[PDB]
Amino acid sequence: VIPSRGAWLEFDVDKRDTVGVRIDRKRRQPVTVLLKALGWTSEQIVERF
DNA sequence: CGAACCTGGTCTTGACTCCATTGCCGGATTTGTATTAGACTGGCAGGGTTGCCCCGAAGCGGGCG
Repeated sequence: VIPSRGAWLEFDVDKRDTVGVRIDRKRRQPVTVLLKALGWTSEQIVERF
């Protein structure tokens, strides 16, 4: 998700199935980190995904 | 036949000129330092891009005392 004048973010898929959410080129932290960081609960994560 | 001469220099003496060369001296400018009393208290800031390779370091699975 490359913008004009901003920071980057990538949602890869590893050799395993853990979707890596490397933000501003600081690799780790699968998607639930960003989702519950956004305020999403495990119920809504189960519902949409 | 000798003799003046006339003129190359070779050199000196004496007066004159003229400009460096310090030397103060008075002032001009140049450069350095000190001091300003209301109150003020943790940066802006700019980008992330290749490919390939080597190798050294961090961290994690996996057994072991």
